[PDB]
Amino acid sequence: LHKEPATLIKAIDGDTVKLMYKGQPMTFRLLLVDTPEFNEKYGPEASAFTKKMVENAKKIEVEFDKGQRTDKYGRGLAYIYADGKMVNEALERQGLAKVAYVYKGNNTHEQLLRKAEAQAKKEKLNIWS
Ligand SMILES: Cc1cn([C@H]2C[C@H](OP(=O)(O)O)[C@@H](COP(=O)(O)O)O2)c(=O)[nH]c1=O
Ligand SMILES: [Ca+2]
Repeated sequence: LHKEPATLIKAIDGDTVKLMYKGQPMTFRLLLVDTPEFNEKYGPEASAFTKKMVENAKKIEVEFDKGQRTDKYGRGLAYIYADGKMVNEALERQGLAKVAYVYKGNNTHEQLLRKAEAQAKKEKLNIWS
């Protein structure tokens, strides 16, 4: 997989962000994770966490997997990096997402993310508290 440039347009919630990619605005949905909706427990904390990560980043990059690059809603599906750190993994390591929506052929980082979720669960963090 490879990283490609993008710039932030707007934070949305824990697992979606509006980015400019190849010069076009698109909403990205983070692969392999599910954050609570803003209206649910830990929703506001997830949204805040992702917002801080992406707003503070000097460099945002998008990494598509081997499969589908847009979902049925027209959202890009990617792993998102902020100054080299993967947002998807950071959410899992903090207990602010669950690994989910693991579809065959778009699951390159599944085991990296499950390892982070295991460590969050051992620490009883946030969702696992
Ligand atoms: C993460 C992801 C979601 N989706 C679709 C599945 C779910 O469809 P349904 O809307 O029919 O439940 C929806 C969940 O995204 P959200 O968690 O953002 O609601 O997005 C994909 O198709 N591929 C993906 O990789
Ligand atoms: Ca969600």
